[PDB]
Amino acid sequence: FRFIGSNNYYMHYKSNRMIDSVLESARDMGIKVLRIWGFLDGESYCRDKNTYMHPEPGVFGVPEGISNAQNGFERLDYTIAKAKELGIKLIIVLVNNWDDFGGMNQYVRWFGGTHHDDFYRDERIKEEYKKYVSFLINHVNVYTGVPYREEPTIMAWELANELRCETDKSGNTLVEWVKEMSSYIKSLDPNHLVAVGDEGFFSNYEGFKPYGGEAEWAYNGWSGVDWKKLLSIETVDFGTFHLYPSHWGVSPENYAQWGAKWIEDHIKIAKEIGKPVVLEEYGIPKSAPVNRTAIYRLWNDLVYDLGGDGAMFWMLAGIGEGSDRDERGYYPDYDGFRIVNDDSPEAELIREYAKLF
Repeated sequence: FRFIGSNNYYMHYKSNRMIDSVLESARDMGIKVLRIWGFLDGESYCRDKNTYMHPEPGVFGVPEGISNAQNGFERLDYTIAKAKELGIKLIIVLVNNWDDFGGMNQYVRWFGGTHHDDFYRDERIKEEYKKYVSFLINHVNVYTGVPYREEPTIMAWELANELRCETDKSGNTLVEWVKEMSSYIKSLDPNHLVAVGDEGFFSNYEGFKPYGGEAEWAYNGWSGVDWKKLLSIETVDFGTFHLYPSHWGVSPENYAQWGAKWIEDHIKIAKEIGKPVVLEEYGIPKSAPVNRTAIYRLWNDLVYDLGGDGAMFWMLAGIGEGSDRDERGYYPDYDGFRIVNDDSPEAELIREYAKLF
């Protein structure tokens, strides 16, 4: 099973019309897998979307006494039930490295810590994360009757979006946390694949250096991620990596070739370990002084020809509503990476590649 996929982060709090638009767009484009957020941590983040999943420790869903709110598990249930109908598989990510939708820092605030990376080390935090993941994995979808643990529309659980641990550049803190949490998830759910959800950084591997000497920090262990060690964990089934040369310090004239080397290096390493590998986010800013579609073509050709298992662009959006609606009625392109099901050369390329994978 090899695929073209995409990402969408608003499938757990937007309306039925907007969720149906994304999933129908995915089906129309041939996109087989969508990677979505399965978290909304913190009372202020929940209140901002009027949608609740984990507003305080041990509170899963809407707090007693709050009326007129959405329950993010109900919205995720709708998304799963619609994906099931439309034939789209989902990867569901269980916490954010970043502060959007609360993330690890929200857990650290609840438990009175003093650094983001306390999320990996404080046993009271680790316990709360497991309590949340167990609630979610066991949740019975109100539209299907099937608990997420048994739902084949979910392709994989992912531990943490773009996890980093800059305070331990040995990589050991993350190896230990990933071992613990991936084994924990396998103990709850022996049916589903588990992956980390990290960006794929290396930690000074002999013979692996960046194209052009740019973004050496992604190759030299600065973020505390040792991708090869994470992929060798028994309870991790496939490798994940992300690709954003414009964020990482690469020059525009080197975006294509830096990304090409990055893909080649990840596929070579995962093939030696013997596990599948997915490029599960990639993006070039719409305004880059290079041909974005031609870079995307290059990168998708490399994944396809080298035997990578999937390539998923960040990100797919559909129709918008209310304050998230642009000049064409779509959810806006806030970050410069949005693709929609239109006549753009990027949309045309994705449709073309979805026919090949």
